[PDB]
Amino acid sequence: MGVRKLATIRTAGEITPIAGAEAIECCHVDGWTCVIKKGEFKQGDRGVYFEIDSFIKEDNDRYPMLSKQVIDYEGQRGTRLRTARLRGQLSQGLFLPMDRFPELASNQVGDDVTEILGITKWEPPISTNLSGEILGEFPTFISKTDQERVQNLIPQIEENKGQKFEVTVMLDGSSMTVYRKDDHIGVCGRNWELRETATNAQWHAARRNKMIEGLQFLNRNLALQGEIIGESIQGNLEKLKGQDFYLFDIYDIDKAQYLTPIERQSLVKQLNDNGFTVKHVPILDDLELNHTAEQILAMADGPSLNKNVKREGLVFKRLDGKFSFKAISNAYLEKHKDR
Ligand SMILES: Nc1ncnc2c1ncn2[C@@H]1O[C@H](COP(=O)(O)OP(=O)(O)OP(=O)(O)O)[C@@H](O)[C@H]1O
Ligand SMILES: [Mn+2]
Ligand SMILES: [Mn+2]
Repeated sequence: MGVRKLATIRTAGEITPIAGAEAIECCHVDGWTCVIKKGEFKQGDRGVYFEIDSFIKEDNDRYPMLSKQVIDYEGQRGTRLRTARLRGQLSQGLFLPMDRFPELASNQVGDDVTEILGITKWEPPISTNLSGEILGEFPTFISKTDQERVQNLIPQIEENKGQKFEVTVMLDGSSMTVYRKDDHIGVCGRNWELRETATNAQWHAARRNKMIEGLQFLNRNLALQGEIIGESIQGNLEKLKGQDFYLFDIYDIDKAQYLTPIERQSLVKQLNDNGFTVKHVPILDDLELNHTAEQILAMADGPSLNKNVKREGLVFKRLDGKFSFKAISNAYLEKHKDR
């Protein structure tokens, strides 16, 4: 969805020493924790925070601390920021003081500086198993699947205290959307509506679980959104044989809004009552929110759909369907260096 805010002006939170490493210290930036050089910031200072996945073009003047990690990526020379562990200290992102960015002297706390600093987004490769023939743009009348990170929602998490959330396991696969709009039924990946052919994985998942017939039956303008997971998709964390679709959302095209967890669970039951075989992402107990970002992140480690593997994380969706976010497990990002 759109353009992610990879580089933004943010405020130095609590600064804590790293025992046994005098030259560095730990800086809290929103719900992120970042290793910084001793002295670069005091608590309350502003800086440009670059999130993990930032791709930072080689620059020995501005980004000398990245020199050793410069790779070749999409025909560009630069550095991919990723989760790391230093001295036993979890570190994610880069935080650089404002006087490194004279062109940002008149900007404000909160501003997105991704474009102006020419930062781009690194991402894992698409499973060429799932790059299909493109029929069309992702429909403008359906929301792309997107969840903000809990680390970026400190004030929101505060505000939602007392609110109840559906908790589901975050599956690591590829987003897929199967929808009906009047006389058209279509299957999309994360970014594009796809043509049906013999080798198209998403179309095949949709036929196999009878989800097009399912949409024909409900006779509503609805987009069924879920994760296609399994063999040859993002390394197959779940150790499935073959591939399959797990629903996580239903988007009401005529109303332009997501269905609430309750409405969504009812439709899935009716679908399955009528023989349409739609599986859902694993649903945990509802959570009454009363937590810091750090506590939410602790919860995110745990078993997956396959209980013998550690999950990518958890997705929280408010019972009214209008607020949601993801807590990616930091254990998972430490275990999986291509994440
Ligand atoms: N239980 C779930 N609830 C909602 N989405 C889920 C769930 N399980 C897996 N997903 C997938 O999680 C994705 C959102 O988080 P994810 O980190 O995978 O996004 P991304 O597209 O890699 O974007 P970025 O990493 O740039 O933020 C959705 O696009 C969807 O495909
Ligand atoms: Mn991602
Ligand atoms: Mn994903």
